[PDB]
Amino acid sequence: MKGDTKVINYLNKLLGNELVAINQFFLHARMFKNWGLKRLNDVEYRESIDEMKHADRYIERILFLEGLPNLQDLGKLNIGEDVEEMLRSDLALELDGAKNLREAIGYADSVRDYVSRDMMIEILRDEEGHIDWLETELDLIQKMGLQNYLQAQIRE
Amino acid sequence: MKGDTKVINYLNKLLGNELVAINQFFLHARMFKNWGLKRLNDVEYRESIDEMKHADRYIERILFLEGLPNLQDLGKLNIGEDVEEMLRSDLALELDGAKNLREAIGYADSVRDYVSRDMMIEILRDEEGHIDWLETELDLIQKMGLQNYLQAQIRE
Ligand SMILES: [Zn+2]
Ligand SMILES: [Zn+2]
Ligand SMILES: [Zn+2]
Ligand SMILES: [Zn+2]
Ligand SMILES: [Zn+2]
Ligand SMILES: [Zn+2]
Ligand SMILES: [Zn+2]
Ligand SMILES: [Zn+2]
Repeated sequence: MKGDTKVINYLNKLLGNELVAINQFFLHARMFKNWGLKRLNDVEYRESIDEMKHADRYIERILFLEGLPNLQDLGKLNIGEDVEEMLRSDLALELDGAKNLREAIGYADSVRDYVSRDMMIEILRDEEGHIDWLETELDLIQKMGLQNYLQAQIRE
Repeated sequence: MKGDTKVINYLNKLLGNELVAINQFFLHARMFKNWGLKRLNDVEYRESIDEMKHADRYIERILFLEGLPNLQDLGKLNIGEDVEEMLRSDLALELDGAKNLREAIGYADSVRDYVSRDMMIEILRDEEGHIDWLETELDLIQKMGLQNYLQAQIRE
């Protein structure tokens, strides 16, 4: 069906967020693996699967709405140079992405695009879990200090 | 070992090219699948595996050289609105990426970073194959006209 123009615009924006997140995951996972940080690597990998699914859903919805994927400028990634900077950068991305997603959800709801709204609601639930994980690891880094946090990742 | 600063810079640039290409593949493959274009979908998917491997190699080399992945601004993708525009956009990316890669190969060679040079030489061989495919499909589109080309993709 021909979708709402502004919904399709939101979906394109959100798809670009997902792609940026995937890009940043691709680098982080490998950095963590190189440092021996198995648990951080594994969480990054699992969350990347989620983000790919999100991106899949966006493209399918855009195409079903007779729109075409068309990305905004995705910008410069802030990769980070140490584990705290990396996770803090992820948190920044994830908080902005959740803000965008709430805006889109409200808008889709307001114009009776309930299928788009419901899709986005599911994605947001996943993103809130990503945020919770990040915030929790960053709180540990503050409590323990980064070096002590890194040393606690080392497996018996 | 501590690598050459400018080599690491090149590797970062080339990694960003790979990420852009992967992003564009993620969209194109799904567009093609939605249009029923099985053979184009399949080639895009196979080439995306190559690009991911390339990106893997770059990150590993940067890390082995004691550098850190650090991406340039990757910009706005030109997705295209029809199959010719999509493949032409891919060709543009791939030609620029090959130009960058020859520059880096020459530089790495010149400063005796032969391991980096040899890695890039392998990647370039793959990229030249991507270029050949694109150019060949685009020549068919010119010869046949886009619509007749699209109709010839439809399976008996
Ligand atoms: Zn990360
Ligand atoms: Zn996501
Ligand atoms: Zn997320
Ligand atoms: Zn701190
Ligand atoms: Zn393509
Ligand atoms: Zn490549
Ligand atoms: Zn390529
Ligand atoms: Zn033409």
